[PDB]
Amino acid sequence: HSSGVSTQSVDLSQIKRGDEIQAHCLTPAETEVTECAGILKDVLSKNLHELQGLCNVKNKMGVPWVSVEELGQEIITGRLPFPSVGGTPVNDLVRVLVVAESNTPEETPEEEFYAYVELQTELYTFGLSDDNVVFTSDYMTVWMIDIPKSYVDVGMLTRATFLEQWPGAKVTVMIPYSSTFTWCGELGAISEESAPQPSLSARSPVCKNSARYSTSKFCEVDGCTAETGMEKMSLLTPFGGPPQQAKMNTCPCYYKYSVSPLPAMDHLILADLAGLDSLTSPVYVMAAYFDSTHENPVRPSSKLYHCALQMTSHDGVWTSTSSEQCPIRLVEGQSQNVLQVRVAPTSMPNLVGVSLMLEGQQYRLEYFGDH
Amino acid sequence: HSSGVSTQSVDLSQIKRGDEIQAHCLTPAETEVTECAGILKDVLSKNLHELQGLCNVKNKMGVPWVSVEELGQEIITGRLPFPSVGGTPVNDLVRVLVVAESNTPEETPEEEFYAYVELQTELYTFGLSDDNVVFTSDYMTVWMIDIPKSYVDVGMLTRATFLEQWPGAKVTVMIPYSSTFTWCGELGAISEESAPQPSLSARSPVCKNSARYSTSKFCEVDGCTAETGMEKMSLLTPFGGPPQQAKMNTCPCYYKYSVSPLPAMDHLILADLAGLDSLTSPVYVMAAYFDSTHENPVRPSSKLYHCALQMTSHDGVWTSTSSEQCPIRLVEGQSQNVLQVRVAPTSMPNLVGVSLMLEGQQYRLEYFGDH
Repeated sequence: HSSGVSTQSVDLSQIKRGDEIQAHCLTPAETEVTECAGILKDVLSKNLHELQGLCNVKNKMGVPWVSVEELGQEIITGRLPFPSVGGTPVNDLVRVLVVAESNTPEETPEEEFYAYVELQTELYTFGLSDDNVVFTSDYMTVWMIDIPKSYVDVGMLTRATFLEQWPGAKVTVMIPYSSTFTWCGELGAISEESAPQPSLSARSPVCKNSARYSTSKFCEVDGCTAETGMEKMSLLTPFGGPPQQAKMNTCPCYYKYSVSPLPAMDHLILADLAGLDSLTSPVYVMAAYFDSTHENPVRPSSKLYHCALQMTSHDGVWTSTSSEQCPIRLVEGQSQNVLQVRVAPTSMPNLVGVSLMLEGQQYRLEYFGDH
Repeated sequence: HSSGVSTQSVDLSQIKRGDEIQAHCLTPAETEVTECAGILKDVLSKNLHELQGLCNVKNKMGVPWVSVEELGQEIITGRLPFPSVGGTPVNDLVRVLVVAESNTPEETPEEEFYAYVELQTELYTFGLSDDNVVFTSDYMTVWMIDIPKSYVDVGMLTRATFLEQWPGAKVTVMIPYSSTFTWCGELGAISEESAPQPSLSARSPVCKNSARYSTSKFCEVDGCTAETGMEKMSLLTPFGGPPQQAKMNTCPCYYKYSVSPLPAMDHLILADLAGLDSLTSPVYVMAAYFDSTHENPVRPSSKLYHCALQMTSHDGVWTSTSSEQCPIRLVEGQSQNVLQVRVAPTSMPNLVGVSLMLEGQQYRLEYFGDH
């Protein structure tokens, strides 16, 4: 309804000029709205909802209208459950596409569809203005902007200002984390008398107190020994949550921190998903990691990478996309009903986190921080 | 002693090859230790502690040895009270010099002086390896590395691993904030039994709950009126602190955030310091601010600027260096015993923070973040 998590396969072959949209509208290329605005003018004049096909994952919340009668404003604000850490504070940008739309009122309104969207971070507020517009129609406005990746993360508020509580109003922030993966955070306006309807999305700091894992000193008690197979799983899925159950493994925290020698293994299970037999849309798993390959020790590069693997159900059998740079693998567990996230113990030191995205649920596992 | 804050004037004239040091060891340039090591090999062999002369401010804490018997290590860690916000993802790099050292014993020890220093930030840990060495002696190693300024801020942990609890062991991180200001954070190892001894360095969120300064509705109850001079001072210096009392003004927060109009003022006082008569070293005040010259809407690059002013006393006459772009100004109060930090109302919107550093006291004032 007015909240949830949905997934889908994205084939730019079908999407009209999809390759171009992804390259000039969802990638920091031309610093002018011109190129992208050209591609959308043509494409969106044919299919107004074309962009939705570029969202591998859609995560939405129902947010109540907030009437600021004093200023005649109707506002919808919400903190998106960003799926993975944005990135290190380096000079690397993400091109975000913002879309504001609504249904066309039965009775022709007096007010024009004016909308202003802003993304604020403690230190700076990024405003989507006319100079950011790349497409505009009666009830849909699309803005484009480049923001340092580190800012697109928990801590960024999205505020949409309108002059009317337009029916079916929604604001979507299209966030590409990779060349082949775009995550769409959506704020769906709901009655101002309703309570917020957040999606089932969670953020879990797996290695809380990254000092306890500094040594093999506690392995035994935390159940992280060659005997336990280094598997101390805990349930992610809440109680009244969908049937599919996800679980995270704490032991990988040792292979990332532990200075003391540790048991060697072919692979580690970062997390697993059960219920694959009932899913109908692809499952997405995205990692955030640093690239081992050392470079200039004097001027170290600290760019955070993101790669998203996609497990799909073809004719009933679940198959995953594979990558060489991507430190994680998606393989089924004992049966088909179970999916596992794997990684070579040798990658943990450089792994920042993995995020699980599937119908009705999103889990952001972090192997850093203490909260 | 084991902790404290000290200040001093810096003249690259009195420092043997200071200009070359600053231009090659404290400025991102050649990405190879070669050029800097050459200078230090010559200069430091003559005066092992020459670098200390480049520190305009030195802030040190006493930190307890922490035994890692398991690995046969002796470690000291500490969260340096970085004086100001380091930068945004859009800032460039800063070339940092890290110094590890100890007293030279009269009796030759079994093992050689060994130290491994790393700077871990929230996500990435920068390790100072042999490839970062620019100078080495029996009991002192100096490393150099370029790091985006954004990382250099509270939340950067300094860890130094030794193999013995060497007497007089200390680690120093030299941080250039401008071409004429360098701040040195020091960790002095103390008894394994002792509690850490941080210096009197605070970080104060002047505008806690920045939204409350959104309009002028409450200016009057809040005690911020043109009639009262827009002054609402709160003591920064703690009860058992040095005689020189420092205070911060909250009223400037309105001028930074208020959407409502505010009374025109010739200037605003951000902070003041009493007791200049008893001071024996210069007083430094550094501002962090944004350039008030708009730019590309499609890619709003928010680059942070730093400018440090110096107030000194020459034969009973306190004079201050004046600066251009520097939005702040240092002037005396009613008496020469008081120093005030002034700013034009117009600059508040772009003012991120101002840091007061003097003998025994350092106050980092932040005009953003309710924390």
